[PDB]
Amino acid sequence: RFLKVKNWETDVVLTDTLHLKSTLETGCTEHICMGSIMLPTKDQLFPLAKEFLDQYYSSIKRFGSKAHMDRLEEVNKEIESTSTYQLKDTELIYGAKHAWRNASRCVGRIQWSKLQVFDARDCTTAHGMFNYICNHVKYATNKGNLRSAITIFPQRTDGKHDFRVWNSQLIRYAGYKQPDGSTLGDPANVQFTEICIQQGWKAPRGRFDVLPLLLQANGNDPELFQIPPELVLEVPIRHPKFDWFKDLGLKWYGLPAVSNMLLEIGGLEFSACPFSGWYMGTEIGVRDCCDNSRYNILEEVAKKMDLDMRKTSSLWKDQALVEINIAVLYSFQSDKVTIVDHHSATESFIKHMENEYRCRGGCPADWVWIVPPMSGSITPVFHQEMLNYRLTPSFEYQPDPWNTHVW
Amino acid sequence: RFLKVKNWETDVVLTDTLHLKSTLETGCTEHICMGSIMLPVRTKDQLFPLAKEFLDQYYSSIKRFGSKAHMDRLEEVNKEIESTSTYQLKDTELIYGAKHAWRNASRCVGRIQWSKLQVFDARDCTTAHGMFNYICNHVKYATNKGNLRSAITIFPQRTDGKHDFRVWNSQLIRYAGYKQPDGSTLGDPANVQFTEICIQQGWKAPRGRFDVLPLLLQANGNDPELFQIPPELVLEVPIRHPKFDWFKDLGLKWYGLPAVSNMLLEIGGLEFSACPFSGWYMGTEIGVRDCCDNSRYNILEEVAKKMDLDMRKTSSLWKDQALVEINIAVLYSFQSDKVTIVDHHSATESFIKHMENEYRCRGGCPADWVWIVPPMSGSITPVFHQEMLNYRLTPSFEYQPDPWNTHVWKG
Ligand code: HEM
Ligand code: HEM
Ligand SMILES: Cc1cc(N)nc(COc2cccc(OCCCN)c2)c1
Ligand SMILES: Cc1cc(N)nc(COc2cccc(OCCCN)c2)c1
Ligand SMILES: C[C@H](O)[C@H](O)[C@H]1CNc2nc(N)[nH]c(=O)c2N1
Ligand SMILES: C[C@H](O)[C@H](O)[C@H]1CNc2nc(N)[nH]c(=O)c2N1
Ligand SMILES: [Zn+2]
Repeated sequence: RFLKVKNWETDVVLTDTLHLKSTLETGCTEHICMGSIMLPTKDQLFPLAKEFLDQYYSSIKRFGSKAHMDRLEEVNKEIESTSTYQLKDTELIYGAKHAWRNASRCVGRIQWSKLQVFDARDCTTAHGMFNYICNHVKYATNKGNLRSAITIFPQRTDGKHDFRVWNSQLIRYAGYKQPDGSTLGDPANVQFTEICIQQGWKAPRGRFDVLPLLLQANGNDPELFQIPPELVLEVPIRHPKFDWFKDLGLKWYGLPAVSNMLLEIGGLEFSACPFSGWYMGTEIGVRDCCDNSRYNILEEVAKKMDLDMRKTSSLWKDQALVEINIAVLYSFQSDKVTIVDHHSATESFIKHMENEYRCRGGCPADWVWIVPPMSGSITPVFHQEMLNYRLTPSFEYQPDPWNTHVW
Repeated sequence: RFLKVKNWETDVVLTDTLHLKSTLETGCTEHICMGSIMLPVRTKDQLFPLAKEFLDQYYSSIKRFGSKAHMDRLEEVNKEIESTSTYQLKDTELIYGAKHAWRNASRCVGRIQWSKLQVFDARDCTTAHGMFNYICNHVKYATNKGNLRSAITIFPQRTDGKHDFRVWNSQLIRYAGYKQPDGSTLGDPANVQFTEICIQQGWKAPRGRFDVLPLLLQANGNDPELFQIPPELVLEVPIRHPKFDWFKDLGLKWYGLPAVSNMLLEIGGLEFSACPFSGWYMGTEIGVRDCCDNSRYNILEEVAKKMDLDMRKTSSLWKDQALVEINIAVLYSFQSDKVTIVDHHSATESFIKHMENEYRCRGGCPADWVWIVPPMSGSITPVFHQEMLNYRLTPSFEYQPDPWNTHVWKG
């Protein structure tokens, strides 16, 4: 019932009790582990509310108090009458920060308690959504000194009036099929780009076209808005020793902002909850730049470096990968845009894990996602056993809207 | 039931049905995933079902399921169990069993090779001296002057758990580690505890940085005995770099033969507690883990120093740069000495082709992502983007307690 995790580099053993509070399921059974799979009424709602409020009143050291009982009563009354309830500001803020705290795939959680929460529950139209989002972008960007933020649109009602941001991240590059057979821009975004074109977007058809936002209010048809170009901070990618690197013409955006997830707090579902922090370098340099299905630049870099590309065993891919990653970090640092390297981020996460075990009795973590996509075992997280389980409040995946929406 | 896995780079989707034959537990439940946890005397009552499951698999593999030969063998084994409480495998069954334990090893990236395994049947062995001779022969055969051949040697099975055959070494070839009074370590820090046992048992330690450890061998539940492997049988590779001439002066070398000796082979309910097996290295096992783990030879600093990298901040990626150079050196050295080695790109590419073949012909391939993905350059190998299913099939290799923790000393 009480589970141990061991770090194999330091011999440190921690005991997890927090997992006994887990509510959602993992995908795994006693016969099969699905650890590497990417995507595995009134009656239900009051239990979920009580569970949340119980944890909230516990957190402010007021469990079993008058105010605790009074709120449980109030929310009970409200669900009985209206079939839903509204969070107090304090509850919403606590809930958002805890969804981040519980995000088992996030290495950056040492930061969880410093999250600026923008309450957009008063929003009613797509134009309002656009206004809130520009404000979030500008606040979070802060001229390169990035601050973590989330903007929370109105909660699901009957599911026919959902707020959604159709974009997967607030800031991303277009992707286009070429008559050439190849792909121009970001190949991950071809489908969404086509939907944008279909909804009317005049596509520039370049390599780094920032996508417009496709916003849906109150379950209405989504509408198009261009983020003011002056609010989208981008960084030209250059290398501190290779003068030719800049001639590749690469750049990336400074603000990582996930917009397609669902925030569940005390049974309530917030289907539009864009959130942002700052990048870990490998996200851009390993994944964005080097994935086969992404910008896929390894061959070009290796050629300019004049590496022996004859045989895999010269490790030319590995050498080119490291240099691309050096260039990403150097370019962000030179332009003074917050970025963390994988060594510093994983060291921080180990400290955070130790804090959470000491202070909460555990930390759900998904090793498959926490370990960086390069140089795994020279980071301390590689040697750290982790237990993965689902706690609420939480961020969840949800179906892409174009499959769900009735026009 | 059907389970689908997706490759996120190629969009290829595979369907697993083989998981339906899984038996042993994973450690996970619907409430917790234990996928990154490293370590998650029978009754005749349990034994016959296990024997029968095995013999049914074996007889199906030779296209004789339900034949007279299959039935007679079931009968013969059943009678042996009720009369002697155990049974003996035929040579053919032992070979099939050992190959399949490798085929079923979900943490092994090298499984494309599973059908090419030389099986040495050491079930007639009775003494520690006998064990030493068997292991020397295995080492010489497998080494084959650098043209490495996979092999396993199988000592007598467990009887009552009081007469176990065991190789106390975790691997047949490993370097000693010595803790100094000032707290520093000479040699391999992973092997300090075991080195101390060897010394205690009477080994004369040369006390250098690369001393090949003696074998400590237990036959039939007796106290283990020390033996030195003839040095001429121990193939080693000096590590040098193709461009950096100062690399050789680090004084590094590694042995060519990776040979695991501390695992337990289960076939048809029988337990082979001494079953050393060997293949050839993937470069990262030496260049990433052995050379660069903080708790191993830990050479990253010295290498980056000699490369004159900016070491004042981690964000220069000096560790990553030195890491690649060290791995280049290991592959270069082995290749130059004509000692079999595979790089992590080649190995993972071959693993994906193997995995796809297994899905098509066998209905699945249990694989542990956490172990399959190499410890450097993860996402530029094809396994990183491959969804995998992890489950336990028998025959299998299993961990077992270290024998120094369980052995009853005779004196
Ligand atoms: C402050 C700096 C932050 C860093 C350095 C960071 C780091 C990361 C990284 C590297 C990942 C894996 C991303 C990938 O490989 O695609 C991740 C996942 C995630 N992070 Fe963060 N994070 C940060 C802030 C945040 C914030 C502010 C939130 C929410 C309030 C958050 C919630 C998540 C979630 C839910 C995931 C998993 C999402 C998914 O499954 O796709 N993180 N984080
Ligand atoms: C032929 C060349 C082979 C290569 C390149 C290879 C590759 C690997 C690698 C890289 C690992 C992970 C090692 C680690 O991180 O400690 C591994 C694990 C393993 N392989 Fe192999 N393998 C080979 C042959 C074999 C053979 C011959 C067997 C047994 C017959 C085998 C069974 C295993 C098992 C059971 C594990 C899990 C080990 C453990 O849990 O400690 N492999 N393989
Ligand atoms: C807030 C934040 C900061 C940061 N440095 N990185 C991230 C990236 O997190 C995500 C969020 C959503 C999706 C994602 O990619 C993989 C999921 C594809 N199905 C990755 C998010
Ligand atoms: C046969 C074989 C070939 C090859 N290339 N690599 C292996 C390594 O497998 C092992 C065996 C024993 C232990 C291990 O990892 C844990 C380290 C504890 N000594 C990993 C085995
Ligand atoms: C199949 C596998 O689950 C998939 O490639 C995962 C592996 N680990 C990851 N880790 C992070 N941080 N981000 C990812 O997108 C992935 N992809
Ligand atoms: C804690 C974690 O399970 C542990 O460090 C694992 C991770 N992946 C590994 N992968 C391989 N091949 N070998 C290992 O020893 C490990 N160690
Ligand atoms: Zn699992």
